[PDB]
Amino acid sequence: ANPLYQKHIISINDLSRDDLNLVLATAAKLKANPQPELLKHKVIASCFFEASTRTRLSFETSMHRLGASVVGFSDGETLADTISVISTYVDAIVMRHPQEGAARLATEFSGNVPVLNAADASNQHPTQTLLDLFTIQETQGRLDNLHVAMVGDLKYGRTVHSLTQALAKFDGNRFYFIAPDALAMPQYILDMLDEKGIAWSLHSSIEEVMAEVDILYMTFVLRASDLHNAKANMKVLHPLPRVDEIATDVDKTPHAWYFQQAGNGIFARQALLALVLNRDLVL
Amino acid sequence: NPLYQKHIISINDLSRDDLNLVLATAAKLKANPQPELLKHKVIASCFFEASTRTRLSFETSMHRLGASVVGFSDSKGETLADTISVISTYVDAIVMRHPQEGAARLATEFSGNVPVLNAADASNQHPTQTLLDLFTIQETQGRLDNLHVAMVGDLKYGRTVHSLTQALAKFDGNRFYFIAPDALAMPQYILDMLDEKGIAWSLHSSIEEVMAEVDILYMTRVQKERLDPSEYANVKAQFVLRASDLHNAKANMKVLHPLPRVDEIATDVDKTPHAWYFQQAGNGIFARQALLALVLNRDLV
Amino acid sequence: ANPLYQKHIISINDLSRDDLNLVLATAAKLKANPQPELLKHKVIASCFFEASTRTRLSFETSMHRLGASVVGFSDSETLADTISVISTYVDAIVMRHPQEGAARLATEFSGNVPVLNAADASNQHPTQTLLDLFTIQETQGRLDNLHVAMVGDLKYGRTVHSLTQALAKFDGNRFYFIAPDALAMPQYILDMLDEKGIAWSLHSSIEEVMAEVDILYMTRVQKERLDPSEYANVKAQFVLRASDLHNAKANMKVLHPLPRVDEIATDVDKTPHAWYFQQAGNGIFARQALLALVLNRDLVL
Repeated sequence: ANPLYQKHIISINDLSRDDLNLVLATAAKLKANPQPELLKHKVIASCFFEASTRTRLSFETSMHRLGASVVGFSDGETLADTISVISTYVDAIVMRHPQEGAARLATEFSGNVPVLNAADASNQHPTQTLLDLFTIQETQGRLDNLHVAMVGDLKYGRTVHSLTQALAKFDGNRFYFIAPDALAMPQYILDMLDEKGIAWSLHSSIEEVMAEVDILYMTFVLRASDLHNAKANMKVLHPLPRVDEIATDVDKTPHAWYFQQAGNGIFARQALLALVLNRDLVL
Repeated sequence: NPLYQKHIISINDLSRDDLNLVLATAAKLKANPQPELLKHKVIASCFFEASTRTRLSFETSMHRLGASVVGFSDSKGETLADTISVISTYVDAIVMRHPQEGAARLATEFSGNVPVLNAADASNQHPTQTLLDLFTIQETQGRLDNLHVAMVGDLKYGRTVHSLTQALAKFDGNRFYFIAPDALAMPQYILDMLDEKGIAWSLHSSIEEVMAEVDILYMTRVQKERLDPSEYANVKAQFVLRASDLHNAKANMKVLHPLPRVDEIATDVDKTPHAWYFQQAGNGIFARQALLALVLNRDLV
Repeated sequence: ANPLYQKHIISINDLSRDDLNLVLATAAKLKANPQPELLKHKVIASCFFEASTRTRLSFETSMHRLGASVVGFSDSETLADTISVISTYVDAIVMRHPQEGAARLATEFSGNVPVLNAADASNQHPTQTLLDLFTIQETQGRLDNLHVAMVGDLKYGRTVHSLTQALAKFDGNRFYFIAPDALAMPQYILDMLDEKGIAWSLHSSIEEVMAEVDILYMTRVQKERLDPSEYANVKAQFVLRASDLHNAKANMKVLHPLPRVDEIATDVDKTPHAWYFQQAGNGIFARQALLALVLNRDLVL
């Protein structure tokens, strides 16, 4: 069947791998052959209770690229009543809310209208994880047997958490965690990896791993000089926004891939909307 | 149609025939959507006063008819007349909600052939709110005649009750039940209008008195700032609807509420078959669609 | 294949006389024969870092009139990164930013995505100059050999600067600068005009030029920009009344970039010379023409 048809996407953990591969294949096919009229008569609510211009513009561009119309707001009465009302207007609800659990709460009152969570919180940012994995698969050719380093604040970086857990669903990956000692990756994730035969290590500098990595996911400030011995296929990724952790001289190098990654956000979210609102895989 | 390029500023600008046409068009668009009726139209959603509820509903109506939307959600030597003079050269219709009463009517004076639709939901003129109320009543009851309709809450300042009672009074055989604190009773001119047309009505102090007789239960809030705290403590639990209160309700009965609600309807009502306020809000889509369709498209489908 | 394709439009001075004539002919062609699906499947970003309901509504209506989709914000991370990201989503960026360099800077990071400036900076309001030029050409039949008076604050009115510079690219225009001495047209513009042997003169009242002018371009005088000792130099001579038009030529048109305050009395509005609202409306076709030329290589209509 189509396993995502009219399913809620509130958390990345609600997706089996089979689901992940399906979303990725649809993302790639829509990237190759766009379906600008697939959702021609659908209306989608873009409800950003908490403002986030980048993510809203990406989501809404995805909607328009699929031919859907958009109503919405950025920034009283209970959230449940707001959702109970809106779900009578629209065909899907894309929502970002400052409170964790708000998206699931909306699913309790949205009826048959799917909710897609665009939050950045701990629970999930499923479309961000999907666009990360999609960028990795596009640039490396696969999601198995990869070398992935994660740099920066790994205790509060929720996208490294989700991305590590999703990558652990594929075989033969090796992880390198480079962070100050005060902000190490949580043990529950390291234990998740330990229980599988997945190899991981800690490092205090990127120079230790620079020659072996296929993906460098940023959150020490990275300069172009540091990339002297990188693999030709190596890509620097970043969920964005960045401040200083990537210096601007990285931008002109071939390894800089954070903006292309953001651009792939369009095809991840197009794939999610298409799969959730379209029965038939006429993609 | 009789409404082509008509302004919709007040429900009173509509004859009984105009009103029947709007309601019939709403029913037709709910049953058989016309998603490209307004394909090449551009509509301005001008919310000088913010209202997420109404804007999302109105803009959804616009998109369900295939129209494009430009607009603003809130807010120099700029003037309302000049602003309308400019905007009416861009777009094919102007949907506007403005904090001053009379502003939409004033705008029709500078819009030329561009129709203006008043998007207010609660002041002295909220035509699309009354239209969606009437549409919900007719859809769930089969008619707008010979009905038992109860109005509950602050009936002195609940203006949607004022509009709804006046609209229902244009039909035959309706009977009204007014449940309010004595300081918040229906305006005298409306009761006099009901007597002047020979419409039967009665006053009551609680929902228990009438629950078994009513086909429509239209709820309103009672704000504490309307009353002495004395009276409010004394009377507050008296105008709150809970599931328990519906034990002897007629099977056909529907609970309506213009929304938003606070406490005046407990959440245990949502789960009963009589809760219909969200469906009412949803019918707002088709009332507003019907207005846009009749105002911007000449020939009927 | 057209010369503006995928070009950034940041300043009016980036366009030759021939370019302007092409843009204006395109605007006229789109006004006469609408192309509602010319930009179908295009997605355009409307980025108003600084609010401007006027210009935003005009620009976005243009986008929708050509069939484009619109994503954006009206506001009130670095700009380069913001553009680097957004230019991966959309096919063009329409931009208004309070800082003078922001639109050029964005062009450095937008890749192949064209940037169109919607600012009101010094030389950074190209679509305002384009709609001015288009309105002048439409009502007078030409952009050559005109008598053009500019009234009001010519020192800080940046759109009179743009317009004077653009008309100076045509032959035989004659200029009338009517302003307080403290707010006179800047010397560098007069020097540019002297260098192209273009004739201009200063005058103290609208009545002096009324009988000769084809265009009366009005702006407001904000007396705050003056010394109190100069308040008396701003009396009635920079405000147009209907009475003032007794000896005006039949073809004369009164223009104004808007908003207006008192410098054009409302009794001018019903006269045939009032043309500021039609001008604002022509903004649609100037902006449509720019978007069409920038986003479509082969423009067949």
